[PDB]
Amino acid sequence: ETAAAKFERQHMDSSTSAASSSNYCNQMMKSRNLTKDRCKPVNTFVHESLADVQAVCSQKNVACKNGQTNCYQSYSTMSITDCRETGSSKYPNCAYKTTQANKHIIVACEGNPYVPVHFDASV
Ligand SMILES: *CC(=O)NCCNc1cccc2c(S(=O)(=O)O)cccc12
Ligand SMILES: [Cl-]
Ligand SMILES: [Cl-]
Ligand SMILES: [Cl-]
Repeated sequence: ETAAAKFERQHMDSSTSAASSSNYCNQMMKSRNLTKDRCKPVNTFVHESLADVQAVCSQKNVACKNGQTNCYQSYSTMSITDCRETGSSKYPNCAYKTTQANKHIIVACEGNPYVPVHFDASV
């Protein structure tokens, strides 16, 4: 999988404007194949058009939590859903807590074309 495609598969959900129910994370973590060989412990889905997320690579340049300087913060807030494993959860019965919010996203960009390859954080 290319870096751009992996980002898309793990973080884009443009078909809904916001986390539906408390079971959104259980459904999405499984359908995007993030529960396949293990339970991905934390994952954030973004509910905006791909174009709008790709446009962040030309917005505010900031440092990544890792120290690199190819991170960018979205000027505006975006609809996101944080998916986190609950203290109970254990493979292969992955269980997730769903938290819907509107925050600025931070992503790492790379390549040509220059697009998002990593979800750094939200604020
Ligand atoms: C959620 C997501 O953004 N997936 C892409 C795969 N994970 C990933 C890609 C690139 C970097 C990276 C880092 S790093 O610290 O910059 O090296 C850490 C965890 C996951 C990724
Ligand atoms: Cl690609
Ligand atoms: Cl897949
Ligand atoms: Cl994430």
